[PDB]
Amino acid sequence: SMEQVAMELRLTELTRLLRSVLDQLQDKDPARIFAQPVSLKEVPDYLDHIKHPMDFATMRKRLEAQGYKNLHEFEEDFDLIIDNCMKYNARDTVFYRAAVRLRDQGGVVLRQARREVDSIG
Repeated sequence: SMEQVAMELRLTELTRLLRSVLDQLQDKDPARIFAQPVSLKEVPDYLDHIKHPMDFATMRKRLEAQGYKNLHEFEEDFDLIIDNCMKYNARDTVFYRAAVRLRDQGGVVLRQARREVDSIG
């Protein structure tokens, strides 16, 4: 149908916008701490601690399959990155501190993204 196409164009354009959002958030992680999944070879107990691992490469795979239906779903995954790190790692660590800085800096990006998603519809 023509409606299904129109819907698919909306999703494509959301995906375009979320790709730019993802790039902007990942720039706030210049150390690449959140770039890839925590290695279960190197942290073998990880899934005992963290039930829903997340990282920027995993988000990008979902994004490129157009697997984010709305900004809320995308934000859920970004918050997992931060929140997982802040639980597994102690406050005095470079990992925790990187997550705080990513959260703080990402907030600004996500605030305007929400306005754009509502604005463009």
